[PDB]
Amino acid sequence: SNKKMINGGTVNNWICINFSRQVQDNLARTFCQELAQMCYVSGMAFNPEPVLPPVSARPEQVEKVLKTRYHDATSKLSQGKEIDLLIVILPDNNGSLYGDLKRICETELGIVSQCCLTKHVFKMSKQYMANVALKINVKVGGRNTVL
Repeated sequence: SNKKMINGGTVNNWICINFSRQVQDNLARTFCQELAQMCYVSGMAFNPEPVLPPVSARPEQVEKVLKTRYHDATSKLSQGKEIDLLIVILPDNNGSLYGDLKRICETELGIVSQCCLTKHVFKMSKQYMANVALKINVKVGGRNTVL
């Protein structure tokens, strides 16, 4: 058997930031739509729409774009609600960006993040999406089976 969800978590509010120059806005949107669908049919509560549309940004601006987008999205929520997930599209070879982004999200914004490399975003394979959904589920407090 493959791993599956036991308890699906909840992602009611999420956003996407893209850092790859090969990824146009509608590809980021489509990728996130398909990932959201996979998360839902696997057993999560997962909003099919993000709080804000995807934004594309330069890696060098990572701190500022994360903080600005976090603030803008959070401000759009009903009072007291918080962002559950940031989906980040990253260049395949991104140097210090991955580590910088995880530090900022974990220790400054306090938001769960799921990174997805450009090469996988183009393909949107079922198996890839299923694995990412499993990872998101654990990060937001869900529980998966073990092999």
